[PDB]
Amino acid sequence: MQRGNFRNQRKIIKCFNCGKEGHIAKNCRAPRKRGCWKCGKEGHQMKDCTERQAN
Ligand SMILES: [Zn+2]
Ligand SMILES: [Zn+2]
Repeated sequence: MQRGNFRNQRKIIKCFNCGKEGHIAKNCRAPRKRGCWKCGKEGHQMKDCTERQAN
């Protein structure tokens, strides 16, 4: 029964850049796999890393 008011199919569920799904490649800060580099561990992140110093 006719056709129109739609067509743009695509379905872009596969990033061109990283390959991984969920985002488009325009918005690809594809993961750089390192937890805390500042020490080396991957328990924590530099934005948190002061080792520890209480309140
Ligand atoms: Zn990507
Ligand atoms: Zn650290």
